[PDB]
Amino acid sequence: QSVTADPSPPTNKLNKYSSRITEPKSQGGSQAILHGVGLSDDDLLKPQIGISSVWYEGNTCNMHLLKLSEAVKEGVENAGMVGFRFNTIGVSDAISMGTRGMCFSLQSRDLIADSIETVMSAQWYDGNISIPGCDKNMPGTIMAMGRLNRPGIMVYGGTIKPGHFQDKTYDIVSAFQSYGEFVSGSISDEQRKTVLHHSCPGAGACGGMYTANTMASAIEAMGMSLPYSSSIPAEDPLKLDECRLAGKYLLELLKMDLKPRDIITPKSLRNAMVSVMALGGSTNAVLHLIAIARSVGLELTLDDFQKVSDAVPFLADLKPSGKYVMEDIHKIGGTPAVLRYLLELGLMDGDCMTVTGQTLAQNLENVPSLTEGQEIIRPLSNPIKETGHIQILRGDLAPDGSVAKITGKEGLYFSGPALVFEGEESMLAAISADPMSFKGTVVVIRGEGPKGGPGMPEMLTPTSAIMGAGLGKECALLTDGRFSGGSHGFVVGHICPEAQEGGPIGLIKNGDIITIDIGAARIDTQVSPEEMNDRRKKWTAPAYKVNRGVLYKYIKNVQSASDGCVTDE
Ligand code: FES
Ligand SMILES: [Mg+2]
Repeated sequence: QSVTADPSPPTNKLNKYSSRITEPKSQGGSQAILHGVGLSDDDLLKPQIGISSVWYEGNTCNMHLLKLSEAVKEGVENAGMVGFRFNTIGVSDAISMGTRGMCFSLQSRDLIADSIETVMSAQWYDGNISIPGCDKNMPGTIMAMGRLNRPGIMVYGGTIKPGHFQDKTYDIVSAFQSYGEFVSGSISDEQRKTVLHHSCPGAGACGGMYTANTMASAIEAMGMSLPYSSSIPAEDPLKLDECRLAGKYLLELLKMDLKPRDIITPKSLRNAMVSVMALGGSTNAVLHLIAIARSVGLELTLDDFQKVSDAVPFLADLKPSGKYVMEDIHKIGGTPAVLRYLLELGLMDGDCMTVTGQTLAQNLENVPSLTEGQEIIRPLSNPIKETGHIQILRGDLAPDGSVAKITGKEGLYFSGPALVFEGEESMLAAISADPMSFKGTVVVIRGEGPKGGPGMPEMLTPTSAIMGAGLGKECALLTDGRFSGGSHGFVVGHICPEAQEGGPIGLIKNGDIITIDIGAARIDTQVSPEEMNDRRKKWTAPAYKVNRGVLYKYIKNVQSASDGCVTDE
């Protein structure tokens, strides 16, 4: 598609956009403001870099990003350019998890994209350096870069370090699990409170291979971050050094005029996907990479993810699936060492251009390989799973697609009577009151999609409640929303069409025999197509849960999960 969104420049000029306001006499107003903010006449000749951080104080993932932003600005000035900082909003999935505040999470990606697009366009900045630090922030910044197509680099804020106390390790997942362990009797209240005080020891994104590190790693593999960006910890002095170098790299991108639509291509999108499959990355990457692909006028379907999943084995022994965390990847050569191995295996396209001004292959020629003896990244001949974790399922109940994380440890089939709930809350009340009624069932939590939720909330409490009741492998879990963790069993999200839109998931009744088949890739119902059609004629959409504000705008704008929940088409 031909993307028309933002202003064109008015060709070896480095100030292609800012010249619109710095050069003409008829933009004297603009120049007056710029003198006011501290620019000399000589400064007006230089390129202007929009430096977009997602700093805020109330989240560990984001509290350090103002300091990083200052270091990016200093490096832009050291590279002979003007650096102009601005800052957008973000939200904390870790804070808002288990609450209605989670309805505002996914849409913050799209709000972030709109924010950066807005400032870059209005202020006529020539290039962008973005400093996201948390889940949704990362793709939001890349989407903005794709829309604008101005030279850009994403500096990942970096991963949090695991907490340590009295020779035990903790992360955010320890803190989530602590409640269930207390209720079951596995730990005391004092041990519970100890976990909370030592789970998050400083700044940076959640530590394992959840969405932040998945997306950071993916975006490095896509060529839109500098080498090591995804693997250097937040509090590591090298992160600050990377910040101070971004300016030098971006200067070179302006000389080359190497733009996001030159770097983000079908092949580099594939490279990103390869990294998700190899590292055991989150199912959320499906939504985010589709959104990134659309931002540059390219197509990316659920089927494309299945093909890359089938082609690429799961190799990384990393949480949540495995043992180690993102800090351990840093110790054995970082993300470049991982990607170097995948390139040597023939799994990636080396000729894709990157933000270094060189190709992926060129970047990876000159990096140390995975440390001899390391046990984190398995060899090709002994993978953790022969294909990727990410599985696309269709069938009667998800005719437009759905996404699941499949380890290989759960078997190929599950069949059981449907147990249907109209939101998360009613599911949690039922399993609390009568846990044994869930045994052998296919649990359906519906009305939690993009429009129905609203906001397509991510839900953790259902899987942990199932685990806490001892029913992990003894029931399946289906939703039009999203789930956070694995149940050691069949857990499917992103079911399309969502129940709010009258998809078959909205027509399921209690007792319907639902059969999940992984080999066939189908979520089927024993109810006849005719009886499902009769139910469809009786069905009417429930009223929207909001009538005003940002979530009502989301309801009006958002596309399906199968289309990456894009809001601007
Ligand atoms: S709440 Fe920020 S990456 Fe988890
Ligand atoms: Mg999340």
